[PDB]
Amino acid sequence: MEYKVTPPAVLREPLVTPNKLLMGPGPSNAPQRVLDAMSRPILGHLHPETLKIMDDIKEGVRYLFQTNNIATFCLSASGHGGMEATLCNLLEDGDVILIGHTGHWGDRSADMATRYGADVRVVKSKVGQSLSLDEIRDALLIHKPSVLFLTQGDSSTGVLQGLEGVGALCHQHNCLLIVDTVASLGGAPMFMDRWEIDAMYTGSQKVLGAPPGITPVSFSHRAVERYKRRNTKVKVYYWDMSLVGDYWGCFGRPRIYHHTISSTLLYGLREAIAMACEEGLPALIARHEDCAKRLYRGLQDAGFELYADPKDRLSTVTTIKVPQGVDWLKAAQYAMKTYLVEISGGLGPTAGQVFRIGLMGQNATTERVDRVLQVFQEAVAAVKP
Amino acid sequence: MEYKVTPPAVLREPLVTPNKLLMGPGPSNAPQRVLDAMSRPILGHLHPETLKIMDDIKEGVRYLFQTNNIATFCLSASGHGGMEATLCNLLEDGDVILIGHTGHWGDRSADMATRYGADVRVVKSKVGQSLSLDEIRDALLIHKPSVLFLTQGDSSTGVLQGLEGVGALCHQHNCLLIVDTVASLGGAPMFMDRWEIDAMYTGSQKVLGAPPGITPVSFSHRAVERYKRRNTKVKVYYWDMSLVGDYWGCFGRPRIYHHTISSTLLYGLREAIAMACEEGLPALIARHEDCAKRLYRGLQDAGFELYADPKDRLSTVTTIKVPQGVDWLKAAQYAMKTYLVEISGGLGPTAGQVFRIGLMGQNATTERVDRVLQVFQEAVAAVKP
Repeated sequence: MEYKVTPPAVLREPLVTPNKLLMGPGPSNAPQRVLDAMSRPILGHLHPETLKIMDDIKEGVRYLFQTNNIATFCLSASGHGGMEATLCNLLEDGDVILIGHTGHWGDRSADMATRYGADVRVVKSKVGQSLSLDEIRDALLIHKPSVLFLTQGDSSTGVLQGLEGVGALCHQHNCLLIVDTVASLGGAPMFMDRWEIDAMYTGSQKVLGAPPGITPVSFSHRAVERYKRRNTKVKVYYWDMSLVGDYWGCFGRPRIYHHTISSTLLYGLREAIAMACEEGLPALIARHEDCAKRLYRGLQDAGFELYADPKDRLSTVTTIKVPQGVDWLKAAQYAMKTYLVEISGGLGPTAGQVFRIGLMGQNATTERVDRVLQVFQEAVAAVKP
Repeated sequence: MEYKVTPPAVLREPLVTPNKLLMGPGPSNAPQRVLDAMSRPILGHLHPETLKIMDDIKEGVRYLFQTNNIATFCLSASGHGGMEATLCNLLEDGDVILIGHTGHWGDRSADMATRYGADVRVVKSKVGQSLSLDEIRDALLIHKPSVLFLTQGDSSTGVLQGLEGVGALCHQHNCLLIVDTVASLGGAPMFMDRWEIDAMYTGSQKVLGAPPGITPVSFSHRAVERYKRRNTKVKVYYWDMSLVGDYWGCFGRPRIYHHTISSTLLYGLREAIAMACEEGLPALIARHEDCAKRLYRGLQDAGFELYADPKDRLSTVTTIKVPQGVDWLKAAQYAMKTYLVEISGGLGPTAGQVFRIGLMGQNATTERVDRVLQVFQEAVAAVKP
């Protein structure tokens, strides 16, 4: 009995996980409480204690999103999974969707929507700006879409998209509104119900500081109605809102087996959400906004130029122009090798054009703002001609 | 400024996670080494230390699968994600796929394949049995599929499907072979390359005893070639083999951003795989087989009747007929309340018909076999006249 592949020598070595200050746009440093929780024993996916944790997570997501939507749950996937599921459930072949493009996330959503068979339309913001209400209105009228997709915090450009009045306008025109809040939730105001948003998701690893890989999502009654009027089943069983909603106790029905939830990620997310709810939205968002203001003053005093329009900045991800002659990758490497602090480059349209400093969760403190200002300045100075 | 939803009282309570003996068909009890690892700090998804862990995981899955396939990686999803991704990448609209049905997993794969737009054909085994090579050959001849899907260990029926010669037969007929090994890997012989299997996945939470939520997958050259000849984009970016493969360093291209991998699940999976590789496949699979033999002797001496044909038993999941007059749910509840031990009922076609006892990873020991025998016998005796 012969085995051509042998046990890997590499696995005989210890697992190495250096403890870094993650000042990029995510993931952010996990609270010790969330790391401790993830050593708890595994539970069965349909055990009452598991369902209890899921139930408590639902209440916490409803708080953070400011929604009473019964269709509120989490997806067993990273943040892209929120984008996937929201598009997969709410689009059928040939449906017209309008993507409000304020950065990379417009490109990614357009990609997924085309993969799902939709007729994709795009309205693009001015450079470093959000879309105005007029620009959104004009595009809605022209395209007559059934779905509008916006990214509240575009982490590629560091742009915060305003949302007041947008859902109301969508609803005047038989259109659903889907909003990505992965980078923005906790760092900017969000009122899902008040702003008439129909589908929304966030990430676990950004402001929350939970492990990556589980993503809160919510659907309005209008979005559930759209699902009910589908003529064919959604393309992916794994994302089907009715079936995961049932697993999460959302609708009339018995809890049945859909898939095995990761109790580990449930534990970390539950603790992260508990911490956020205890701080409370007003304090949480003020903290991120206030840290961002401190970061701007420090950057601008040092002669750096910010990428986003001043009226349009997202507190949690700050895009800063790469100065004349500096090799951004070399600057990042200097910071990592000398201090174990992460400073990031750009994404999508800003690739190679910017640095991105994230101020999220455990890292949105005056101490950590001052630390990243210090090391960023040193790293840039180290590599500059 | 007005918060209609208030911070949930429930999240002010302690997180509660009882330590149970999970002797159902999964998840299995995590090694302490894997639980400990999941308290490690979060890393960036593209940091060298993260890519190193991913590289080491790849070597370990190549070992456990017995493959040298370059297209070997993990999906950021539970076991169903392996099924989703293998179908999503290898099927285009109208492709004929044959499902070899040996239990529930035949129904679930037929479902996903129809959602993805395939022309789905099914051949069903005899009750409690695997498919014979003749039955497979006859079905291939009738349907002339471009893909055949089999489940090596069907955890609903406790049936091990024989695979010798089927990939070779498929290839004689211009057909790819996809095999689910979520329940069987580590508990039954598997040689992916030797058996000419084109796509295969396993679960993290079964024999391996890692947390649920990340799934090892591999694709042969023939499968990669099928992918390259597609004339349509795969429907889900999140599962796209080329993009996930690039993130995992498979195809000689630059690593780029696809999605944020879960550090935490990597750590747990890495340690679980390291432990399995240390033991080695010969001893690992013999341990599961020997524990199952012990369980069968204990069950049969006690007068219980096994569901699966003696020639077709899967070591890791043992289906036992529910005796006349026993309420299986009540027996399960009795065992949980009295001993914090999990015993499960059926799944899909065996729902309400069987108990299922899992012998997986940390729980495939003589001590735990003896414990589950004691508790099962007591629980059944408790609810029976």
